[PDB]
Amino acid sequence: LQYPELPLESPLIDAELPDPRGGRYRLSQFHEPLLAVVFMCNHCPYVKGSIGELVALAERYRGKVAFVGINANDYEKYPEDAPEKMAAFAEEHGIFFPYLLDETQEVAKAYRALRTPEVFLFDERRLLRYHGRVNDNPKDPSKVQSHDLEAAIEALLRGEEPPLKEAPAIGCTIKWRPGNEPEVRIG
Repeated sequence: LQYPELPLESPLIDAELPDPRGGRYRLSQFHEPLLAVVFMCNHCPYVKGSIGELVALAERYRGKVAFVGINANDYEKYPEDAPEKMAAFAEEHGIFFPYLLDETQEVAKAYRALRTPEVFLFDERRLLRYHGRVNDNPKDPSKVQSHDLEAAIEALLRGEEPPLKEAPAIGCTIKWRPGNEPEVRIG
């Protein structure tokens, strides 16, 4: 067994990373009741088609759910995902929350993340309650039939358990640096 996904109820894995727009942020510094950590990037059409919703959710849940975006992509191979581009992407889509660069890709590895966008939602005790897709059709809002992340957040706000059926991330694979490709083994 190699690179298994982070199981539910697992504690938040802390990280301190820089935002290309300025400053550094620690995942544990956010004290809102809920915390949504989203591995993303700029180039991926799945992120492009769902970022509007992600930002809208962050806006609606200000003070209730803290959002943090993390780009761990190899920007030498994917120039559109470069730090300068991240700042421009944040401005273009109104990403008011922190959008962090994971240069070494170690945070993505620690979370055993595989795609963009991939969300990890934590509760008040900072234990993993929902892991997976933003919705069932990230690349095309017009074709979405399920808003998985919104449903999970609303469930948690009501003290309910999010949907039992796992809804894994839907999106482009994270762009690993040469030699950083996770050797996933089911057993």
